[PDB]
Amino acid sequence: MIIVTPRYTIIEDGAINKIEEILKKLNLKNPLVITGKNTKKYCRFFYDIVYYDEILNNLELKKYTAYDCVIGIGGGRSIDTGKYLAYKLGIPFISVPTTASNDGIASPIVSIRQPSFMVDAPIAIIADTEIIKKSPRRLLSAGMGDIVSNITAVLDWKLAYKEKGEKYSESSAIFSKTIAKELISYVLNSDLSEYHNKLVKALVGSGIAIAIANSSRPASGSEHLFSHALDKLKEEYNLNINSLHGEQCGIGTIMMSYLHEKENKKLSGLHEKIKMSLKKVDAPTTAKELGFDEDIIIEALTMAHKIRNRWTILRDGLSREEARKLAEETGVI
Amino acid sequence: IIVTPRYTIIEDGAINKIEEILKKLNLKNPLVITGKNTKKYCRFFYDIVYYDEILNNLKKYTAYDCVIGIGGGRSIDTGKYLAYKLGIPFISVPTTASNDGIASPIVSQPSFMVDAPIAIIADTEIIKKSPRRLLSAGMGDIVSNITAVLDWKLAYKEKGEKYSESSAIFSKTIAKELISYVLNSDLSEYHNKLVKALVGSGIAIAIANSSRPASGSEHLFSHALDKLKEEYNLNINSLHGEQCGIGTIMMSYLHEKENKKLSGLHEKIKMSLKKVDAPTTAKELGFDEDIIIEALTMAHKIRNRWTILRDGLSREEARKLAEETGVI
Ligand SMILES: [Mg+2]
Ligand SMILES: [Mg+2]
Ligand SMILES: [Zn+2]
Ligand SMILES: [Zn+2]
Repeated sequence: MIIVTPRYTIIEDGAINKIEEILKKLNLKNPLVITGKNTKKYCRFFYDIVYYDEILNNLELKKYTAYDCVIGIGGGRSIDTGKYLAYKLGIPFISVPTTASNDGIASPIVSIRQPSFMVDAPIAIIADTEIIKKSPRRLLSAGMGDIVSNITAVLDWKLAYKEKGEKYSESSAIFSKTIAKELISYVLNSDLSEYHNKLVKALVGSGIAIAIANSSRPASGSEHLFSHALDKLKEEYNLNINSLHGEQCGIGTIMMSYLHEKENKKLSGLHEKIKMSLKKVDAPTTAKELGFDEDIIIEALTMAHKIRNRWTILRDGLSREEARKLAEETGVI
Repeated sequence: IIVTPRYTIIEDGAINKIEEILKKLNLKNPLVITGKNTKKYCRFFYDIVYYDEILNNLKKYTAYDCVIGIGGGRSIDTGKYLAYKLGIPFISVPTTASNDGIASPIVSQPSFMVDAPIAIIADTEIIKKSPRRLLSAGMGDIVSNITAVLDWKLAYKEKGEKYSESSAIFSKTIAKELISYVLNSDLSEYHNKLVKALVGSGIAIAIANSSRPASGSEHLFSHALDKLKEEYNLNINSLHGEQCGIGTIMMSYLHEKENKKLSGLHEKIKMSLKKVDAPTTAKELGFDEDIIIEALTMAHKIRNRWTILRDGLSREEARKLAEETGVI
């Protein structure tokens, strides 16, 4: 085991004011800040600020030598780009999310050049829930899709263990699955007044599970494959759909869950529960809401397995009619 | 705010990676706290101080940027304490695996919470060679997560204490896997799995910001025993894990009574302790039966922490439990 986790995690109103404090604790003196256009107001303690596009337009090294860490502030592009650059410079990364739409906040995954790959987990995570609470509702709702997908990811991971002898950690699996279960239970039973707070905790916890298992397995399975497949097709058919990753994964979760349910009667009804919790926080549950033609969903399901060399309930592949059947049995079309 | 380790290593040869890790953390001048037996592993230029020099008696330490604790539990705990005092990071390098102080943010009475070690470097080649007794006693520290978790739930339910189901389950599952391993294998990898378990259990504490997932009524029972050793001036050399394992057998029984769902649990725990040659009875432990009984009776008062013991155990109830469970 060689495991990298965060050193400091903060999740509270006002958190953004503690960046200084944390840098001091970590004995970090000169951070490079990676951020975006409309987050410059949260950056007013620092001096070296770079926008993520500068980096993304040339992903290649000896002009950053003076910096001892990187601080990513803002949305997902900001955090992912900052994480990437820290990895490249071999220095620690500090995650300061202003949104909470996915688990890149705390995870050691970089999703700049899909496929994703594994780097070090951020050394600190500073999640100001006063700021995150005011992020676009749509991004918060999409966070739900990212969390519920731990369920199918864990089911796929067990399946891969059983059927293919893949490395599996029961205690990471259960942690990741339970994080999502608690979040689902909260959205189904509360007034949702603390959702943002609990979403962030879930996203973060889910990040830790990944670090702890040294794999994205506890957080990503066939539902994510389905999502990547959708993305390919948006590009390949030049669609203009503004669809978010977590929205897509949530819907992938509904469906993949149903495939598991067929094989494992003990899980029957799980997909309806996931469906419910997504509805309850305003997250899409069908292609129409998501914005797609039915044929794209079907095609995406049929080509999900090929996306990555990762065993899942999809197995050797779905047929176009198994696909349709699933999508319609499932309410997605 | 949650403080966890940054780097955790569990492998054969791990001790050789101390420099590699210090460099990754940009630390340059560690003070090493250790014991006489463990100098053999202190193959480096760093200043070395023995834990008793500290325990018998601030500005001699200003030039150090971290503390590295190498050895047994006194070493790790004394090193953790001093790091906290100097406001510098602590690196845990255990040579034995008798308890979860290896990776926890706990200093130990009453124990208190500091930062979790910034790194944990557990060399399983070294740990494999530790005295059998100490490894067996690790089992007692792990199985006690089961009752700790049960007490936590209970306190949540009955007293609306702050509870994290995902932390609870993580801790409980760690112990379940370790129990399952010792009941079903040849134990050839026990030391390896015990260490992973002790470390995981440490992370659970850091993550919940509480010892709850790792420590409950069974630890109360242990602390009570300890008080009585001191208070009666007994010369018993009984280890913390050994005491907690026995506490776990008994406390699990209390939970079983109330929850038929848990039927058989205490015998499972007893079995797993037997399987690694850990004590399950007072006589193996070293004690008179009255000490056990008195310790049960006064366990709840030890700290303000609701458990299955609730308001307290009566002397008859205590005896009855201790004998129903084979401990006396
Ligand atoms: Mg996920
Ligand atoms: Mg324990
Ligand atoms: Zn995702
Ligand atoms: Zn303990």
